[PDB]
Amino acid sequence: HHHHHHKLNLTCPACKVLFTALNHGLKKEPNVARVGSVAIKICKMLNIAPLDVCQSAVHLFEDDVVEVWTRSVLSPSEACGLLLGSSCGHWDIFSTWNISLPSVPKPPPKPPSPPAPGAPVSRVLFLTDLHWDHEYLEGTDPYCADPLCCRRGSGWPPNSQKGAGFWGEYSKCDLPLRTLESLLKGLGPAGPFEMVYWTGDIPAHDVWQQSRQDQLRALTTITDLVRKFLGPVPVYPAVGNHESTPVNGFPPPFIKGNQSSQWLYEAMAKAWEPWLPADALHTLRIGGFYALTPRPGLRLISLNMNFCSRENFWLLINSTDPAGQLQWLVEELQAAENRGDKVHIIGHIPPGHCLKSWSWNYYKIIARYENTLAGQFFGHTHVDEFEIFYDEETLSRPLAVAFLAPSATTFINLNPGYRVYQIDGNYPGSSHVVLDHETYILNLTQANAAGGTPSWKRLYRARETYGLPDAMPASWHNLVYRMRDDEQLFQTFWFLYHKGHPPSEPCGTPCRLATLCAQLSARADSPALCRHLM
Ligand SMILES: *[C@@H]1O[C@H](CO[C@@H]2O[C@@H](C)[C@@H](O)[C@@H](O)[C@@H]2O)[C@@H](O[C@@H]2O[C@H](CO)[C@@H](O[C@@H]3O[C@H](CO[C@H]4O[C@H](CO)[C@@H](O)[C@H](O)[C@@H]4O)[C@@H](O)[C@H](O[C@H]4O[C@H](CO)[C@@H](O)[C@H](O)[C@@H]4O)[C@@H]3O)[C@H](O)[C@H]2NC(C)=O)[C@H](O)[C@H]1NC(C)=O
Ligand SMILES: *[C@@H]1O[C@H](CO[C@@H]2O[C@@H](C)[C@@H](O)[C@@H](O)[C@@H]2O)[C@@H](O[C@@H]2O[C@H](CO)[C@@H](O[C@@H]3O[C@H](CO)[C@@H](O)[C@H](O)[C@@H]3O)[C@H](O)[C@H]2NC(C)=O)[C@H](O)[C@H]1NC(C)=O
Ligand SMILES: *[C@@H]1O[C@H](CO[C@@H]2O[C@@H](C)[C@@H](O)[C@@H](O)[C@@H]2O)[C@@H](O[C@@H]2O[C@H](CO)[C@@H](O)[C@H](O)[C@H]2NC(C)=O)[C@H](O)[C@H]1NC(C)=O
Ligand SMILES: *[C@@H]1O[C@H](CO[C@@H]2O[C@@H](C)[C@@H](O)[C@@H](O)[C@@H]2O)[C@@H](O[C@@H]2O[C@H](CO)[C@@H](O)[C@H](O)[C@H]2NC(C)=O)[C@H](O)[C@H]1NC(C)=O
Ligand SMILES: *[C@@H]1O[C@H](CO)[C@@H](O[C@@H]2O[C@H](CO)[C@@H](O)[C@H](O)[C@H]2NC(C)=O)[C@H](O)[C@H]1NC(C)=O
Ligand SMILES: [Zn+2]
Ligand SMILES: [Zn+2]
Ligand SMILES: [Zn+2]
Repeated sequence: HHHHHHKLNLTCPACKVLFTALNHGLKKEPNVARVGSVAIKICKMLNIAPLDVCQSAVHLFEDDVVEVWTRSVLSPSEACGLLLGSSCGHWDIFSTWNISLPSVPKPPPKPPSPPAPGAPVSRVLFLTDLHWDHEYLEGTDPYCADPLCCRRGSGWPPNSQKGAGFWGEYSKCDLPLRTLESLLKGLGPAGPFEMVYWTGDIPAHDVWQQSRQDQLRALTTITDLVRKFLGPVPVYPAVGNHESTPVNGFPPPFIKGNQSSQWLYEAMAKAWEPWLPADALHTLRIGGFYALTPRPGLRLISLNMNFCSRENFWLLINSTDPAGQLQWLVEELQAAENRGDKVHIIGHIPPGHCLKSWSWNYYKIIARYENTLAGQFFGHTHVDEFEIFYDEETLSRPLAVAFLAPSATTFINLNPGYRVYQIDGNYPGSSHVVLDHETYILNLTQANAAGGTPSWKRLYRARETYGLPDAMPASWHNLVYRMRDDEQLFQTFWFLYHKGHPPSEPCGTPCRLATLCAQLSARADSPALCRHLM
């Protein structure tokens, strides 16, 4: 219904035909091998790390990345839409998207009330980033050329240098199974616990040679070891980013067949059946997230933060609220608000590391349900730190805080560690909020020492060391700016940051202001949050 006397519509289908031809030529197996076998020769041409890795890294990524480009950019409706305009398609890739909040008016912000005298306190264990390395070996080179050392294939160290420790090593290494058994055995004094939050990243960083059997092997092995030492204590876990292979590869639910992540989510639903109820397992299989009620007046929500990860290449195809998760979260929160319940959110990748649009909608959801939210717990960063949320309009009022627990693994150059949270206990009228938290470590210098002992000691208690009236958002907000001025205090945070094993290089003024900026930045791509630091 368009009027012309010079236009040739020969260019619109010529585009569609031509890209449609590419895809058919890329799927051909004899062509895929051509794109792999050349890659080995290219890693020498681009001055890349050991080529032996390249012969493996590019192999696993190829089939999945290609499919994503054919389904995203080289999709006829997508590419031709970029060149010729709305006439021959639409360019949807990484388009901005929003979420709709319910029509329910937002209640006035009510600060939680301090716990009454004689109010019980519950202890919550927090395991994150275990990263079991089946191929960990003692005495092997910790400074190999591969991305991951201390394992079979990294060879032995030269000049009679000191090999890898028996319990781990300060380097780009992961943990042997024994060191995780030691962690779970020494939970006597740190307990008792009412429940455990377990935010994934079970398999090691040997991403280049991870079959699906090795990923399910790590799943059931550790899930069996954890259930063994926690007994009747329920463990509520979340999906990490090393759980699938290839790493970070989590195709949303709309993708079907062998290439979907059904192989993973359905194996989880079997390993985690003793912990999760029926309705929770349903959504677990589909998209790897779920919600449940661990105790009266509290709602637990486990998000699959892979559907926000830059590293998840499958999100090109459609990066709008993958799996409908944010829409589902809003429904869960809003329902809780009506019930008068509070909510705990657990995930792997902190919201500050997500895609800009995803993170901005999460940030606005938190603010809307500030009164309903009682805790946010995440991991991934392998480090002890936090992220403060502010009001969407002015970015001046702290209204929620997310705790990024440090990792059980040594990757990279850290002490093993775990984290126990003290929360307002199980009783009607409880705020369910975090009251304080404790961090335990395994000083490797001691354990690996001759005749050493594997003793898990408490590194510190949160309020005690930082002198905090409470674990509310306003107290961490104050702490950050306190460290902006007090150098000794920051060096304490810096020391605990790395679980008590700081780097050799001192952290100067530009390194400090950057690290504090991270604590205020729960919204990705938002420099205004650090206007007061620099
Ligand atoms: C890219 O993905 C976007 C994300 O949506 C997901 O992506 C696709 C691939 C599917 O996997 C889909 O299941 C995912 O949710 C996508 O934008 C989103 O599109 C969906 C629909 O495709 C919108 O979801 C909701 O649709 C329902 C329809 O009724 C449901 O009920 C029936 C009967 O029980 C069931 O059989 C189904 O579950 C049906 O889905 C709407 O009812 C719902 O309304 C919401 O909003 C109103 C506001 O008036 C609220 O009051 C309600 O409580 C609901 O919360 C949704 O419309 C979804 O809204 C939409 N996203 C946004 C942000 O709007 C996009 O289309 C994809 N793009 C491309 C090019 O493929
Ligand atoms: C320029 O040409 C393209 C290509 O379409 C084809 O090319 C012409 C030379 C003629 O031979 C056409 O008969 C022929 O379709 C046009 O794109 C095409 O648009 C139509 C509708 O806009 C698409 O058809 C739809 O198909 C669905 C599913 O069957 C139906 O439900 C719809 O009712 C509708 O029929 C067609 O798929 C699409 N072609 C491709 C390859 O995607 C384009 O519209 C044309 N330019 C103008 C200005 O008309
Ligand atoms: C996504 O949201 C942005 C901004 O948030 C919305 O708009 C604010 C102005 C305010 O009304 C908030 O409560 C909303 O949640 C949208 O910004 C719109 O931008 C258009 C043009 O881009 C502009 O003309 C309007 O001022 C804004 N609002 C409306 C209703 O159009 C943005 O359009 C939304 N969509 C996307 C894809 O980003
Ligand atoms: C389902 O897929 C797996 C994986 O193989 C394919 O190629 C991988 C490199 C991956 O990137 C995806 O493109 C594909 O799914 C198949 O298992 C592989 O093949 C055998 C299994 O017996 C084994 O030697 C390989 O190591 C497996 N690879 C991995 C990464 O686990 C499996 O056979 C496929 N299922 C069906 C029915 O074909
Ligand atoms: C971890 O253990 C090592 C070894 O026992 C401790 O290192 C000692 O620390 C102080 C100096 O800071 C002195 O006792 C010695 O000079 C250090 N010895 C060595 C070999 O480094 C270390 O302090 C412990 N750290 C923690 C957090 O437990
Ligand atoms: Zn005319
Ligand atoms: Zn990790
Ligand atoms: Zn991670």
